[PDB]
Amino acid sequence: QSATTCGSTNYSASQVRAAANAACQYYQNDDTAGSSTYPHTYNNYEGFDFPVDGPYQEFPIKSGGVYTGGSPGADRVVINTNCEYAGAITHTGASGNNFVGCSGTN
Repeated sequence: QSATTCGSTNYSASQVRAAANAACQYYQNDDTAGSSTYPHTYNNYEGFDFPVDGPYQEFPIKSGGVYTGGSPGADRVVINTNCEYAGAITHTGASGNNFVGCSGTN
């Protein structure tokens, strides 16, 4: 969580940290802030994984602040099941449904 640029959509170390500290407070055991599915365990599949442990979960970001639910939501920050930032991925530079890594994430 140190200034991630998701292709074109820039996110301050403040924004990554805000969304993650939020995702953290919500996914642990305090509130069910709207959401159809997010946050929820980023279970199985290849393509992407983070050098940590998990089980990690998704939290889709926005270029304004923490969780709004505007749609689309290509840009998504992903955390660990405590309070640690896993990485930041986005559909920005991807093939529609696919994903790519933001600045720092690889």
